[PDB]
Amino acid sequence: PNYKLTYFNMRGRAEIIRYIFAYLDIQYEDHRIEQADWPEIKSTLPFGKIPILEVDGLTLHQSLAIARYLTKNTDLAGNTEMEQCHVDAIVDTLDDFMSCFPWAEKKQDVKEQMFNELLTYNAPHLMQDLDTYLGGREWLIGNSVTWADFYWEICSTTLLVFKPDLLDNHPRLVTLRKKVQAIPAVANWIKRRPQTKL
Amino acid sequence: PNYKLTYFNMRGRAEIIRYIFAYLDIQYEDHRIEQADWPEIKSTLPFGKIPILEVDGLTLHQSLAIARYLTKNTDLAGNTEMEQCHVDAIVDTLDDFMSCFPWAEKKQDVKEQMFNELLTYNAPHLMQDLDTYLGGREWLIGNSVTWADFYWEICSTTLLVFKPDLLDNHPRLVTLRKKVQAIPAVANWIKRRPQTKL
Ligand SMILES: N[C@@H](CCC(=O)N[C@@H](CS)C(=O)NCC(=O)O)C(=O)O
Ligand SMILES: N[C@@H](CCC(=O)N[C@@H](CS)C(=O)NCC(=O)O)C(=O)O
Ligand SMILES: c1ccc(-c2cc(-c3cc[nH]n3)on2)cc1
Ligand SMILES: c1ccc(-c2cc(-c3cc[nH]n3)on2)cc1
Repeated sequence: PNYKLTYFNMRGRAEIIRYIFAYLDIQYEDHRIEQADWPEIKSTLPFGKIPILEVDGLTLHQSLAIARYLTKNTDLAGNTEMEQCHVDAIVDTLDDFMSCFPWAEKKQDVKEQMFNELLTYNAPHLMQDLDTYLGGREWLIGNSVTWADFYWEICSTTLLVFKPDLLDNHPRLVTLRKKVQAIPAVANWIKRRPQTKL
Repeated sequence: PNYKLTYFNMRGRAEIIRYIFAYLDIQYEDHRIEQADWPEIKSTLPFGKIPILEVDGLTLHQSLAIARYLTKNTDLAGNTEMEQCHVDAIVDTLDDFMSCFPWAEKKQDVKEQMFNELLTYNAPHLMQDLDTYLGGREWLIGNSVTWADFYWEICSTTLLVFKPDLLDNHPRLVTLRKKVQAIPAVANWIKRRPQTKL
């Protein structure tokens, strides 16, 4: 099929889809929009949010819903029904935290204060829960890479921009990130992608 | 398998799971806890949050991850991969909205004001989006019921507690609520479930 991903010039919520496309060696158009053109585009969308993915003229929305669509019946999904459940739960746990940030807040002082709070007060507990959960496994779920591992590397990348010391007490989580980054198709993408703060 | 669902005595985030069990005619234990027992149970949970589902002694977390797990390989999931993407996207859209509400706000005036704001601006906006997305079609996705329709009925039921006229201008969304409620397994459940505000 012919793929067109539309999002802002950011890793943000589209990056998961971009890692999946890279790892699965699928070609697509990486369409990035400027903020000023967002109002026009937004007004033409059923739910007025991005990312969206067009597949042969059919518009799909919701970043995680798209990621599950693309990973279904590939080695990136869980190896069993229950593993699939753990993949989705780790993703959801990560998403629940990232969703707390007021990404679109216009008042800068209120925005950074909110960011500071979540990063200082909430992030360290997620890291603990994640670390303990990882236990002695090589990957978050089962015996091989899943898109939950990709989501972890993506989310932590952004958390580290704001809070570089986040993983100082979590070498096992630092190792997980490196393992994802060392995957040749993901490594190539990380190397090739437009460098953005977020 | 033996299934044990644990959550508060409330519809809340466990309800979608309860609807699915009912529809699929899968027997389970509906374990409802009290406040006083929360700290002890919480400490035992990897991510310290409920609902949790124990399957043959194996713990699963994240309500939507669980819901998707239970609907796997059934007509409730969406019949084809692409329709599954849409079921997932609608669920996510609804969950994104419900998450805006300060459910745990202890200052009654702030809670009243935020709810009213959300129900004055954001809710009417979403309802218009969902209404045009549903169109004159029977169900949200495809031509048979999915857990996205269940989730709409569930989410709207809780919103109707705070804005009883929320759907007065959306007869098509009321009709969808009625179609869901009237599914025999669902009608049965609604009648015998414990009565709670939320
Ligand atoms: N849960 C949704 C969130 C989508 C979302 O809120 N996207 C933001 C950008 S990351 C957006 O469209 N913001 C512009 C706006 O809300 O008008 C998803 O994962 O796709
Ligand atoms: N997104 C998660 C939310 C889990 C969650 O926040 N659970 C709440 C109850 S609705 C909870 O355990 N809060 C009390 C606490 O964290 O101590 C899900 O759908 O399962
Ligand atoms: C999960 C992963 C990433 C993100 C995210 C959202 C944004 C953003 C910035 C301006 N607008 N939106 O940046 N990162 C949100 C959830
Ligand atoms: C979807 C459906 C329902 C809910 C929800 C969460 C709550 C709640 C009340 C006190 N604490 N939490 O009530 N309803 C959230 C998302």
